Amino acid sequence: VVGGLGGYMLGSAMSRPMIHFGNDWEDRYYRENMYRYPNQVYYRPVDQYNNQNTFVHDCVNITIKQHTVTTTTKGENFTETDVKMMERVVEQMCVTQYQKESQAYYDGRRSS
Repeated sequence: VVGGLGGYMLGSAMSRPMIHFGNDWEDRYYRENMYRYPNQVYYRPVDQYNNQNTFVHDCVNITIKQHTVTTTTKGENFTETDVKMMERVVEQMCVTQYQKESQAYYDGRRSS
């Protein structure tokens, strides 16, 4: 019984990028502890938004919202440090989910 998810789907599966955070430790931290974070993101149909940005943001928000709900309360806890890395990983994954969904929904589909 989610409260905040108007039928947001979950993507099929992806891989774990490296995220070049720019701190020497945000990298070393991340590469060690990456096994915690989802290898997936939640989204709505790209076709519903007119623009990538608003949509991919909504994908950051919703993915993390689904975790701070489902994954959390009585499971995991994303500390404030994780929270910042989640936003990094998930945005940089929502742009990938989109490089399928958008272009797949454009190449022989939309026309702008």
